[PDB]
Amino acid sequence: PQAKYRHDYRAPDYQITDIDLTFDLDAQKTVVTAVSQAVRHGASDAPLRLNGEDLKLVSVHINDEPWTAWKEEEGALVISNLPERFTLKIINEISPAANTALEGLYQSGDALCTQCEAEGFRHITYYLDRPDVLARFTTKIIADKIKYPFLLSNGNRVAQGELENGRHWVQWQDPFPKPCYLFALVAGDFDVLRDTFTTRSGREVALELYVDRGNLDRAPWAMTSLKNSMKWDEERFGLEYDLDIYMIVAVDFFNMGAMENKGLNIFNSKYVLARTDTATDKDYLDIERVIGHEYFHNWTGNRVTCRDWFQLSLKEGLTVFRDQEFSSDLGSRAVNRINNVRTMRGLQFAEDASPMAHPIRPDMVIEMNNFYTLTVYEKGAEVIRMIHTLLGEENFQKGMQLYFERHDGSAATCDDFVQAMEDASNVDLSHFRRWYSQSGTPIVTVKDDYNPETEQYTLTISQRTPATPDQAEKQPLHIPFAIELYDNEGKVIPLQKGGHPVNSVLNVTQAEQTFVFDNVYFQPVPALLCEFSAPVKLEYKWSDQQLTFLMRHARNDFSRWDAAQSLLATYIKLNVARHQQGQPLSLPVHVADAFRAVLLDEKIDPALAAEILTLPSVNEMAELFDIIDPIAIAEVREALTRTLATELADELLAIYNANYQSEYRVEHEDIAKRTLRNACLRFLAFGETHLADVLVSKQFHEANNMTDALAALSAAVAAQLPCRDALMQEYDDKWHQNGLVMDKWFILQATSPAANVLETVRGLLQHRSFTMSNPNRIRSLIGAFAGSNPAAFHAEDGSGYLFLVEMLTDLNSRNPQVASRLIEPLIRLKRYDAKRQEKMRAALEQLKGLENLSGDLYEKITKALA
Ligand SMILES: NCC[C@H](N)C(=O)O
Ligand code: NA
Ligand code: NA
Ligand SMILES: [Zn+2]
Repeated sequence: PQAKYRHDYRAPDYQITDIDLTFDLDAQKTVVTAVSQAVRHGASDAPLRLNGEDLKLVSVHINDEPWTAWKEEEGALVISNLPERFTLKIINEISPAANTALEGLYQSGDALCTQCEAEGFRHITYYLDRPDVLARFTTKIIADKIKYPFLLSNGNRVAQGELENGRHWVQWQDPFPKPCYLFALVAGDFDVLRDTFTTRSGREVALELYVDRGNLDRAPWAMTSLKNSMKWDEERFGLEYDLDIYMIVAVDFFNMGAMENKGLNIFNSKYVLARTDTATDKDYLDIERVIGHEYFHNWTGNRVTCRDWFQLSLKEGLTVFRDQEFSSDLGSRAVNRINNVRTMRGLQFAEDASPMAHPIRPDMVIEMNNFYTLTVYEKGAEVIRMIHTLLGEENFQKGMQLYFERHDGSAATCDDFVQAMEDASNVDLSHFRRWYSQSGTPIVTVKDDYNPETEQYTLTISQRTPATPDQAEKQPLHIPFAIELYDNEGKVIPLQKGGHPVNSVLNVTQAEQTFVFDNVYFQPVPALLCEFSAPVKLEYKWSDQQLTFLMRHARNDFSRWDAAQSLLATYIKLNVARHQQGQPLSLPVHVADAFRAVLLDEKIDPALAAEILTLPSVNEMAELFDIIDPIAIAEVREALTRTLATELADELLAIYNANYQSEYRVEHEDIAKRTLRNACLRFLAFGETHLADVLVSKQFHEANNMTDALAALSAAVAAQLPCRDALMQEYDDKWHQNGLVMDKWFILQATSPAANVLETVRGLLQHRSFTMSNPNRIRSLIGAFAGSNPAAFHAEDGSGYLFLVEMLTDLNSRNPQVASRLIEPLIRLKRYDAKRQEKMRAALEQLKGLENLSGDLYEKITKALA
């Protein structure tokens, strides 16, 4: 498989301006006719090269003339001797039912649907499958009426007919030119929830949400979230929907979460269907986030698209930032920021220190589906958020307006977006552009000094980014470094220098730089990198007391949580080194007191308390260490949880009882009380056994929603309580026929701390609700074991690696995209001790010798073995 390079981008030799598609649909053999109006921009002797994969060509005509000047090659139809303008007509066959990879046109249960991003359209017909080619589509679909009474494609329904033999057809027309990755087609039988939204200028938009028959009762929340998304985009960005219908289809067999096809989003039903007894608060909030994200793509993705795939972050960073601002405006900003930062420090940082590290705008790519990554998305969004921090809201919105003004209707690059922000705001972003082309996480070291004679505080800040596997050369970045200085009463000390106020967002642009502040009338406690104002690691020598003081006084809730994380980091590292020497947990009394203070503070927002009482996950704990000891980390997390359960037992039970709510509401204050209550329950599960067992079975049996029941069932598994098997068996008996609900149970099984967890997980491959043909089930059972049970996955006898090797041997042929999500834990081998490295290397050598090794796995395995 061959690498492609961003520096090789060239404008295409041919454009397509319009395409008329006819699908004669059938699950075994679908016939596709594609009539394209084309224009040659390059030399008369450059042929038209169309991408195509697994297509059976039936005919080629140019202006209606059967064409003899063509040939098929590896992945392409190359057509010569073309005039300057012509109609290309292609007829080809494909086979949806054989498509197990779920790319192109495939079968989802009884429905047919598509996935074309990034490069799936070439699995449907020969085309210029690249996002700088934009064309007006019209799509005519012909199918069996009893099996496919709904026939959907992008845009408006412009024609319909009946035929003999029980067939019918529908034609669709989408007036906006689109690159073909945004093409969609859905055929099948659905219940439809219909509603309307009226934009602020008075366009009425029909909203339609297609779900499997019998599922209409799980649809209103997605519909509500959609209207909330459309309203928010109007109020915050000034953006209205641009068409008359908005369709969403929920399908069960989907690889990528959800997809922004113009006017016809396709969603994994995991991000549509919610009922209070099947879905948790976190499901509700993810449904809202993903409905928003795909809706926000309508502008940042669809009206302005990507010139080439290396520009994926242009739409993803910007749309993730938009879905974050959305969730944050509607819910708790601090809680959102906190969870986004946990993802950054615990999952994205690890990727940026792995063999797959890449800049948010990659330079080289073998399989473009490997690059739907935490880096492109989440670090991409941190990059957009730093532009926001540097510009302020008003300038940022002006940049947005300029970007759409210059680029509405075409494919753009990241550099174009930066340039629009720079021109509209007058803030210079040429050094800042380096965040697009450099990978790895910067490390920012802060030293400080307080001068009592001059009342001056001096920060000496330095940065460097260690080399990564992909780039030997690294340079300083333009790092926005926000600070606050606190006096002894907890009040903010005004930042100033030489009689002039100073912006508290410092511009750290050099390897090393000093900043001096005047009129600092008391020795300050600093809050550093506030609101995680750049995605960097902070190295600063805090005292425990500086941290507990920030916990008590910092102005922003994010800083309070974050001071608590640095407080815990020190003791997490101490206790991991202790675990390696055979020693028990050691924690000073004053740290346990700081969390007691949080439990009993009556003014603190419960949402904030809940987050401070949620320990760093094993993945965030892993980023504290050069070499990861996954067993020590897991046992330490447990023991820390037992220690605080013991020390704070009375406080925990009291706060748990005070936050009891008899009504269930999907409302931010209620969610917050419920999160705090279940964070308490989790500790209680780890205290005295008998009481634990009682609290937990009791919550499980009395819960009136899946949030409270799952938190119980989950604490029973984690703490291996006596009632565990009985509760687990009840959930199976009640929920087995429901895949989305069972996913939560597979997750608990996969991440259990029980000694025989691998054995159970292997037995679950045979379970009535598991199947290898469904990505959601594969991820819930196998991916959760490999990626979320690191203690068991990295068992010393290497049984975890062998297991993943068997599964990936199946998946490499069945569904390479899912194979490639699942291999990720094995490609981190260099973070582990020599003996685990050697087995992981052996497992990767084994996969490397597979017969038809997919490009997706090939790219990752060779970077890992390098
Ligand atoms: N655009 C690809 C699909 C992905 N889940 C997204 O919404 O960005
Ligand atoms: Na808010
Ligand atoms: Na100092
Ligand atoms: Zn997206």
